[PDB]
Amino acid sequence: EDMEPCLTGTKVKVKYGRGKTQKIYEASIKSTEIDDGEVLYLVHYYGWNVRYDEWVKADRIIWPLDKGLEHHHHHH
Repeated sequence: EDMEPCLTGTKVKVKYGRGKTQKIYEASIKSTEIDDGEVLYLVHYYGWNVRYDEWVKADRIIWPLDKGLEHHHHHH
């Protein structure tokens, strides 16, 4: 029993900056929700905290879209 999750399989680039905790990570989308008017994503850091993960807004995400992006044989 399943349902289609919120755009899973998509690895994106995520920024998160607060104080010293400023990184730009590669993460996979787990789920997406609308939390108080805005859409927040629950992203899964690839190589980091694998249980709780983190919530970031669309603003802090770099979506795969051609900005001069490679599409030959990594992810066509």
